[PDB]
Amino acid sequence: MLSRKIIEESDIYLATSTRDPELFPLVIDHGEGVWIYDVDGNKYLDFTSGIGVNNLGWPSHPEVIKIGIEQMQKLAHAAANDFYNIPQLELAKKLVTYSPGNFQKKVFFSNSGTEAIEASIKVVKNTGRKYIIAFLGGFHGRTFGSISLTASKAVQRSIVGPFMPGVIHVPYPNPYRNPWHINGYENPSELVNRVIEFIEDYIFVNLVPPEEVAGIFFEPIQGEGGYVIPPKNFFAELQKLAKKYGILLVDDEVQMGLGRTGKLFAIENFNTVPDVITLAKALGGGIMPIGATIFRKDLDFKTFGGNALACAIGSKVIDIVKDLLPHVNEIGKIFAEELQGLADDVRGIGLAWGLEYNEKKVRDRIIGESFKRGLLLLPAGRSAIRVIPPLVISEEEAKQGLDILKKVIKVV
Amino acid sequence: MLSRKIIEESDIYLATSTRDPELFPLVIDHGEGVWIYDVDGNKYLDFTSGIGVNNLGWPSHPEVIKIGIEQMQKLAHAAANDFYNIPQLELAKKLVTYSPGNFQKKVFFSNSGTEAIEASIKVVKNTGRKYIIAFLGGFHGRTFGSISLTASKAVQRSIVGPFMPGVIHVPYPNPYRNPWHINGYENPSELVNRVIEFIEDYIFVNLVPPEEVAGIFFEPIQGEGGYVIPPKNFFAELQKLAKKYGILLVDDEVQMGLGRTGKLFAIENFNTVPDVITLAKALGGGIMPIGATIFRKDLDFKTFGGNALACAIGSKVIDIVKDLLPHVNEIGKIFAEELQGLADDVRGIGLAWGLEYNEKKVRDRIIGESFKRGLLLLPAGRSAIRVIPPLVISEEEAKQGLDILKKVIKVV
Amino acid sequence: MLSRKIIEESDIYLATSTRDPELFPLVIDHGEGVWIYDVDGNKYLDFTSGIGVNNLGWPSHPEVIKIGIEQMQKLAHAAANDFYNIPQLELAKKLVTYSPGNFQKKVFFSNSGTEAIEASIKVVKNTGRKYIIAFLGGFHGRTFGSISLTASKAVQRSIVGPFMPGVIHVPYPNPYRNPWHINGYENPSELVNRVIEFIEDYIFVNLVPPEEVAGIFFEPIQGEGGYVIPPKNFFAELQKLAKKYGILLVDDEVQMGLGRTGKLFAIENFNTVPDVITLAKALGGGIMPIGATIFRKDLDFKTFGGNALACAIGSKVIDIVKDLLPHVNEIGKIFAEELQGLADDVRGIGLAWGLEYNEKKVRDRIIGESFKRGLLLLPAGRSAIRVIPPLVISEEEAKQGLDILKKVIKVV
Amino acid sequence: MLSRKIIEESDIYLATSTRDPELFPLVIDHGEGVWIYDVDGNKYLDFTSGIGVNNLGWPSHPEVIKIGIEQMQKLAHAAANDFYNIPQLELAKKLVTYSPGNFQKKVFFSNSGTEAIEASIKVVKNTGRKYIIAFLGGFHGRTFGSISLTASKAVQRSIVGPFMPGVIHVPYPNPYRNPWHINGYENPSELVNRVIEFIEDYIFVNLVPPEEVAGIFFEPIQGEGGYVIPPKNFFAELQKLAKKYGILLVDDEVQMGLGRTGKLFAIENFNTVPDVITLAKALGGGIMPIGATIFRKDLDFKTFGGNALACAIGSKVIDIVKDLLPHVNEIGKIFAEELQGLADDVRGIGLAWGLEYNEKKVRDRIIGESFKRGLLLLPAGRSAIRVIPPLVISEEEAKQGLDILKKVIKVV
Ligand SMILES: *Cc1c(COP(=O)(O)O)cnc(C)c1O
Ligand SMILES: *Cc1c(COP(=O)(O)O)cnc(C)c1O
Ligand SMILES: *Cc1c(COP(=O)(O)O)cnc(C)c1O
Ligand SMILES: *Cc1c(COP(=O)(O)O)cnc(C)c1O
Repeated sequence: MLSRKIIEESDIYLATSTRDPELFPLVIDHGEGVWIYDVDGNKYLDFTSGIGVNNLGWPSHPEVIKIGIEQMQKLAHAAANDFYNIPQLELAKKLVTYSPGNFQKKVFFSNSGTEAIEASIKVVKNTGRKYIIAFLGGFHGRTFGSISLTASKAVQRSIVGPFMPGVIHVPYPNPYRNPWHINGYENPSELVNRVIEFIEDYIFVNLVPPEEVAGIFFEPIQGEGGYVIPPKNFFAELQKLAKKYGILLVDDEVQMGLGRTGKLFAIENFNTVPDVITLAKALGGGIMPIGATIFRKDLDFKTFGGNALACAIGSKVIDIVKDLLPHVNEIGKIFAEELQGLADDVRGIGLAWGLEYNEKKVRDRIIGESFKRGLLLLPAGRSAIRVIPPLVISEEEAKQGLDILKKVIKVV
Repeated sequence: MLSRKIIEESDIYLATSTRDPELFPLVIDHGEGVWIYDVDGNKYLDFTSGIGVNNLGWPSHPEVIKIGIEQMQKLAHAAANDFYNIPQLELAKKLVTYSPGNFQKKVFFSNSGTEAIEASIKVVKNTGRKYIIAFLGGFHGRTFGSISLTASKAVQRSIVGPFMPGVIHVPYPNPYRNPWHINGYENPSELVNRVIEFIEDYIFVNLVPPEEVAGIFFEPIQGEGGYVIPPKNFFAELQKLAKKYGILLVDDEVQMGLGRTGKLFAIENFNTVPDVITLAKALGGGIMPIGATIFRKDLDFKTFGGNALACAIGSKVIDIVKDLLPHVNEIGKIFAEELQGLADDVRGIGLAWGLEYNEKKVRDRIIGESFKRGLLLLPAGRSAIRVIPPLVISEEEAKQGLDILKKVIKVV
Repeated sequence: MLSRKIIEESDIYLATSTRDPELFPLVIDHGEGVWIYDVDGNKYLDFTSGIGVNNLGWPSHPEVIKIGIEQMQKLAHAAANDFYNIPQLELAKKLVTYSPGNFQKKVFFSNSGTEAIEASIKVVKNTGRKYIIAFLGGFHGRTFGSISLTASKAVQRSIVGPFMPGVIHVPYPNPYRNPWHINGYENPSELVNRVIEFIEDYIFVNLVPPEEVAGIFFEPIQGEGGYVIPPKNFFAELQKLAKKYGILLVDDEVQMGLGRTGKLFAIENFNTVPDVITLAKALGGGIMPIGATIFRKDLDFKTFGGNALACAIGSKVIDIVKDLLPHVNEIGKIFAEELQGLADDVRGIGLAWGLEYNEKKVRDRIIGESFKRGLLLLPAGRSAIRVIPPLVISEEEAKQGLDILKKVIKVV
Repeated sequence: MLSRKIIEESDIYLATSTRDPELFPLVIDHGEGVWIYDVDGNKYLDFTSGIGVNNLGWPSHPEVIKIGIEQMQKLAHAAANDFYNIPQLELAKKLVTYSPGNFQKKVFFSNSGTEAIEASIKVVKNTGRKYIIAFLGGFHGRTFGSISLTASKAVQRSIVGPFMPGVIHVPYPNPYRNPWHINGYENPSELVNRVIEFIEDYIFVNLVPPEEVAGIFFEPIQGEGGYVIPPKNFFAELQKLAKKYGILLVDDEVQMGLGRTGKLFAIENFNTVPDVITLAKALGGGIMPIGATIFRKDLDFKTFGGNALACAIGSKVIDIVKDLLPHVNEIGKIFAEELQGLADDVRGIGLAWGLEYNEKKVRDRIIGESFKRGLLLLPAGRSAIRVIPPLVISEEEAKQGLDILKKVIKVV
């Protein structure tokens, strides 16, 4: 029972950071593929992917580990961009070239998704405009700038506010639950129109001149919000509104990017080209933190190290993800078929799935009982569960996990 | 001439980020010890230490690389603290135990120095107080919260402001150049008194109730500001003022900590125990980014991964630094002796040295000509140079660098 | 043609301040009762009441003028509250005693409605809470604090923002036009529920902890917004939500108070007792500016003159208004009967009437042609007209104005 | 003893608003010339002028009262500028014509000094610049925008902050007490240089780009700060700095303007032409509140009433003040001669005098004992007394007051 002792001692020295309700503690020793092992030898099937960090497995993909060990002994990661280096150049080229839009783009590297978002804030404000529009339910980070854009759980913004002024939050086109009580699955256009109208006919009329809005920040699919997928043409309509006033569109792909939805960039599913994109988590292959902010060249700006290790890893990650897309979409069909009817709302694309329950207590029990069966799941939104297995998962491993989930749901 | 081509192509894809004046470009291939090698085979002696990131050499210390390669294959770095793990527990124990003060402390891990500072802002505001005092010339990071505390170069805060309200900046006790034109070396007490008076008799009288000031942020020695060392009893006096009103003291050791000044924590040189401390850069051994925010337990608060790789590395870093302190102070005497009279102001402690020139152009030339001789140096403040060789540097390597610097200064 | 010359010369020396579209210029010489006379001898029937300032006629009521001339020669108006004086005491007593709620209250005097609102902001924040909720379409003043709460026309908040942080705007229960496209006249409960739900299930869930919301600011009937009257039980429901979290209710009666709606305080029509109330405009009888902020005694706080002239006038105003209420409601029935079917939406209570047209151009023409007939009207909202004759208007004078309005509407 | 009863009852209904220490209560019935009479028949010689409001006597000047009674019966004061009217045109002409600078200017009317300052904030920000510099010890109003610029007593900014971001406060050139401990009377140039240096070499270097500073706000002589008169060439040097970066100079004359210092505009004593000027208090003749914001025409911008009563009064006030300047400067010599040696620092110009005592308790006693002798005085700064008799005071009345003050100072 090494775990209990480690947990107790750790709780003494570490700052408090738990969910509500809090999940069962896990003292991990190591990982392999889609499996995690605690210090007591217990095995766990991972359906969390570390929320993106481990899209390619644990501790990472074999080819990525190989790259890391080699590069680390040459030039590591100073989280700085001063030192020109081949790895940095190669990853930059891939990120600008494979991202949506065939216009010239540039990339700014950072150490995390929140830093990538902080950089995006600077980019959109470089225009001279002062206001930013974001969405209720959205999550973009915890640093002061990023948390000003975040609006997931009120408690997360407690005590230390107020936050950055000039940020306005509006309803997201959540097809299952929204302020208009519209069924976004049956009437997608109606929901999209109400959301666009709220911005254009109210926010832009009563509160802020649209010409002073620097940009609109959004997740192509809300992660922390509960894996909420908006109507297919929502971003096309949002862009129409934005273009009308010269407002920039910032696509936060920190959690949905790099293969999660079966596309290199989740926004591709919505056939929309954003002005700025943020990446992180999976970009580092599960080995290390690295963030990236891709943006139209015409928006460019005006430490002492070289981030070679992180970039070398990211470069390999991009190649593996691209090679895996067909597999991701194939395995995704299994989740689509097997998850049907397992929740009050079952929504997903690629390997990005969400299960929402009208009963929060039921949601908590499903996660709790699943953990007791050796299946790792994470909550999302108010009463949903995110089902996000590593992109490298096999059909066989997927069914092992789904069988456990189905059995748990049947008894809870 | 592989370098030129890499530089050109990289400038096309990467966001603009250069100094003023901009330093000579460097396309690094790999490093070993205190030496750096570019893609064209050119060798460089490093007197920058990556501003802390590479305190233990390039790409890092052999023992740290060993730890990294091993741990990376077990459980890497998710930049999250959810996953309990032995490495995390061990580093946490070292950071709370070896930091100043024998009272109970806790530690919150992050991915960088700016994130560590963002966390410290939340910690001091958890009290309910709204104002923060920082120092002119100080540098604490670039994210929205941290940059609100930063006041190094005005251009760095251009375009995208205003910033976080409630932050007040006051003069730092810079012994060489200050608003009072006091020679802080001859009259340290006078300078300290003027600085304390400015806060207590003006800021606290005219602008903000001291009882509403959450904390005072400071660097024990200003880094970006030009390696400005304040009078020895400055922090003792600052703490007296703070205790009087229940104001917290936040010691930013991101650049001066972990051995740079011959002490594990630079504040030790000032015999003062802070309430909160931030660490980063060197903590990750030059292999990866990791930040830490240490604070009194009574200030504690109320993702899904395990930062084992970064913590395992940090744990080893702490042991190596502690073992190296005697060496650092010994080599420091060489710099103290050899740097005398080489600038209009020569100031330093341990291996933290600053050379300030009344003539900025002269400062720029010294750095430029040194680069042409194969010696890497970084500017600081308005017209100073920071001389910060890796802590693992030998007497022989130190003299090679000092000989070059002396020769350059003599001809410029 | 003295007018044209005065207008031209005045436009040279005065700062630009015009509506869009701009109304016809008026160079007033004097007034009497409900009639205004320009410098060229042209007579105008006033249906604007100076938006409250002249509720009792022009230049004011005879009894008020008498009081003013007498008091002015004793102790005038220093816009200060330092000097104790009988007039101040008497008005204070009337304001605390006749305002809703039988609990102990206090009053803070100021010089305008925007200053009264600025004072209310301080009052609600004295609690220690940092957030404020206000309504889209609302208007509370133009000074920095008040304009942060205002959200009438975006252009009014242009250029000089961002504004006070921590202010969140939500939809008002406008029965004619709202984000839900609900007909608030046919389904009032549905609209009220959607508005309350937006705050409780979205704002309080995603954005801000309700326990940190200092207060909710609202107009009992939106003035600048277009004389928008919410469902009768809206404030009762709003108060239920507020009480649940200890949030204060601030009732801005600067435009709707003092008899306009047939009640001393417009909120009386909604059977709700607020925590704070702001008054201005009519309070000064049309003779001078004076604002008042009435609030529960338990919220009290912790220059060198005496506002006797303004208070003496206000005291008389209160008595005249109370005596006139029966008359106001009687004349109101005439407007109710005669205005029916004259606009796409006809809404009103007492002598507070609004006429909204789906066609903005039609709205502008009605106001313009009316001015050419000698009837003064003001626009409101996006395409509405406010019809607010002085409370002292006779049935005969009312019909003269209504006949003109009807004829204009019939030809436009 | 009618007073005591009025005070008790008034304290029950009125919001708390007292000084620290609090002055003796005064229940004023009426006034005449420079004399005030309470409800119990007690007579008081006024050396406060209501801090400007009553520069022309109590309740006001006979000629002003005449104008007021007449105009009030024609068109009063709606605190609005919509209604063109002769009085408004005439006052506007006088304010633009007689203010410093022969370039084209415009004027925006408001209801108070704080509103005039709020308007000035909008004017300087209309440029697009976001930062504002103000001075420690300064006072510009209590509304949210104005209080953000104010920095007199910290307690005044307690509880309800933080305030408007982008406002930076720097030391004022106070010749008696400043952060540099410079004797500004013996070494004025030294003090001016230190103040200019603080802004140019520190604020503009470390904190904010000067090109982003909209304006510098200042009082030509700090009022609440203690009637602090800066060196004669301070504003000339301040303007040189401002012109260098296109920064605007805002001169707040709300307390020092309109004859107080022997000049129509106090800045005239410093031979400097500002870009924006604010006026209030005395402008209304002691009869009513009216504010004015005068500014260069090239800075112009892009309710329903006519402020005729207030403007008619202001127009007369301007003529009387201009006629009285010779008298003010003459009587001023008496105060200069008679006040010498009566305090630790005696400073003044025209009829604007300040007496500072190193002993605060002594300062409080002088004011208290003076009140007991029937002489009204107000405190200022930390331990000073402002001596500001009405501009209409006779030599005989001045000596009566000075004799009392001298006797009190001799026994305290
Ligand atoms: C997780 C997440 C972030 C935060 O990324 P970090 O590396 O933890 O700072 C930002 N945006 C989105 C959409 C996320 O899911
Ligand atoms: C470099 C530095 C920071 C920034 O650390 P990052 O890891 O680059 O975010 C913060 N504070 C100080 C004192 C620094 O020197
Ligand atoms: C007009 C108005 C104000 C502004 O009053 P002022 O005296 O012009 O400052 C504030 N609130 C409401 C509801 C108003 O109608
Ligand atoms: C008194 C004063 C103000 C405030 O004027 P109000 O009419 O009370 O708002 C502003 N500035 C200065 C310099 C003052 O002395």
